[PDB]
Formats: sequence, structure tokens, C-alpha cells
Amino acid sequence: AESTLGAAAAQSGRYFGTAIASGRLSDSTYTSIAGREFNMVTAENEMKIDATEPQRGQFNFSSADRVYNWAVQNGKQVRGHTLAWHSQQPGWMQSLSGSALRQAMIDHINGVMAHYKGKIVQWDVVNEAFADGSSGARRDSNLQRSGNDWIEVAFRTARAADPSAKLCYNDYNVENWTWAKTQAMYNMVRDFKQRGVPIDCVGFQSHFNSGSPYNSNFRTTLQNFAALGVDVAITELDIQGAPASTYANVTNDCLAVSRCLGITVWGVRDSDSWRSEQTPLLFNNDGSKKAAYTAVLDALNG
Ligand SMILES: O[C@@H]1[C@@H](O)[C@H](O[C@@H]2CCNC[C@H]2O)OC[C@H]1O
Repeated sequence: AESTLGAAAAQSGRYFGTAIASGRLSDSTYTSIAGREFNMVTAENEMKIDATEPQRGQFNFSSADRVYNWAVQNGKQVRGHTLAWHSQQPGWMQSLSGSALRQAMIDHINGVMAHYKGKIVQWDVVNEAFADGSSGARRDSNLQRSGNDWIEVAFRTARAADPSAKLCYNDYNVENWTWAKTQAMYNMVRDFKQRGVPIDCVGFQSHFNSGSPYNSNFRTTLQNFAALGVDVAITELDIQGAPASTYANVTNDCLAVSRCLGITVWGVRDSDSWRSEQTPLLFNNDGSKKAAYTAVLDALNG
């Protein structure tokens, strides 16, 4: 048994990660708790399209490198998030459509992956391409309006740019095996594997709440995607109210699936959360451990 989340996960060959915000790297409580507890880092915002390419052709890795360098200095690996997404696009990309947008999407993947070549274990190459609800349709965005092949082209571009990186598709509301959105993602990955589209991993954001609740069939979802020949990862876990029971269920689901690489929670303290009002993380505002922290650590330790 180990006394910290990352070390506990590492005993079964897994990681335990968090999202890191560069502007908070001067906060001593934040940096010391995150340093101690996690062995994997995702940049919360700094590796997104707008942050990394604020003007077309003009990259800015200053804040991204602050996160990457903090991670490596503190003994963590890094998940890159995210190369192609409808949200947080810079204005210049929002205005593009069609073939011009396709070229800009490819150029953006190539430039960011070149900067980090060989240094990023997993990339969320494409994020949030499915619509919510019963349709299983693609989300409407400039990217999707450029053609159904946007996702496959992003993945082929990424495979050529950095053959060492594991290439992930990441989404939310895709954890419950019975949901239409989950099945749409399953059918896409299955099709990609049939047609030779490079995809190595699927990320399950795991933003659980009353409208999108945890279900024990998450373990079935994880198993069934692993059986397609991809790794699986829990990428942005948070749980409304932070119940200990659900936090332990999720942890045990990952521990039960050989190709589940690890778990990232989407922040450190409740006050760091994008959904702080839902008190959905493992640490209190003062940095003390919540009941859910103990439940996770115990589950990791068997
Ligand atoms: O700071 C906020 C981030 O936490 C938020 O991150 C997204 C959560 C949902 N899945 C994708 C993540 O990038 O993005 C908005 C930002 O304001």
C-alpha cells in the first residue's frame, strides 16, 4: 500500500492524474498537493487551439510549456489536450469553413505535435465530436461541416506527425453502455479499426452528475472498447457532490480492465473545478482530503 494516489495507482501499472492550470503554479498549496499526489498531468487550457495558435501560423507555447515543464520537473508524464475541437477555437479558425478549415486543422495538428514530438504519451487528437441525446449524430460545428472524414483525417495527420504518441478520441456522456451517444462512439471506433484509421485509445471524460449519472455498466463500456483493440482512459473525472461510493466504483472499474491506463480527475481542490459549485473533486478548498480521497486511495491499494 502507498500513501498517495499516483504511487498507489503505479503499483498496478496505472497512473493517477490531474488537470493543471498555469496561472496557479504560484499557489503553494496547489503545487505541493498536486506535486505529491499525481503522476500524470493534462493542461487544463494551455494546449488548446486558441492558446497554442492565437494567430494563424503563429504558435505560442509559453503557457503550455510552463505546464509541461512543471510536470516533467515534478516526475509526471503529460496527456496533450486537445488538437481538434469545436470549442475554444481562436477567432481566425472559427471564421474558416470547408477546405480552408481542413487545411488549417491539419496545419495546427502538425505544428503542435512537432513542438512536443516524443514528449507526450497520449494526445486527445479529436474531442467531443458527437451530439448529445438520442440521435447519435455528429455535433454541428465548422469541423463537422467540412466533411464526415474530418475525424479520420485528424488521426492520420497525427500518426504521421508523431509515431510515438498514443492517439486518443475523447468525449463525455459516452460512459453508459446503453446510451445512444456511447453506441455512436463504439460504432465509429469499430469502423476505424476495420478501415485502418489510426486510433490507439478512447478517453471517457467521466463528468458524472444527476443528468448523466454513473452506472455500473461503465465497466462493460470499458471492456467492450478494450476488446476493439484500443486502450481506455478516464480523462476528466469529477462527480457531483463527490460521493465516496461512486468514486470507489469508478476506480474499481478501471482496476478491473487490463487496458485501462489510468484515471485523471479534472482539477485538485473543489475551488479549482470548472464546476466548483457541485463540490465534485477529492480535496477541500483548504487542501485537506475529502471522504472521496480516502475511498479512491483505498480502492487503488486493493
Ligand atoms: O477552465 C475550463 C476547463 O476546465 C474546461 O475544460 C473542458 C471540460 C469539458 N471537456 C473538455 C475540457 O477541455 O474548458 C472550459 C474552460 O473554461
